[PDB]
Amino acid sequence: GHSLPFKVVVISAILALVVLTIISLIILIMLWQKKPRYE
Amino acid sequence: GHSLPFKVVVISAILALVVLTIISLIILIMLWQKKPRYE
Repeated sequence: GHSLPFKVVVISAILALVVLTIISLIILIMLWQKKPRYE
Repeated sequence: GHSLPFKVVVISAILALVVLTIISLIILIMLWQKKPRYE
């Protein structure tokens, strides 16, 4: 666009979005076996 | 990047890296104190 190509920007954004779900997944199951959940 | 502006990509990426660390910090302190804190 002005300096760096959108190529690196996109790949970086998408990936960062994926890891957020991964790191969150660990917490979900972790707490799932600690404090019971109410349905 | 053939539709939406490149701006949203950059902001989303940088923001994703910031929150990623925060997600990890919550687990660290959570396990550091084990039991929740009240009052």
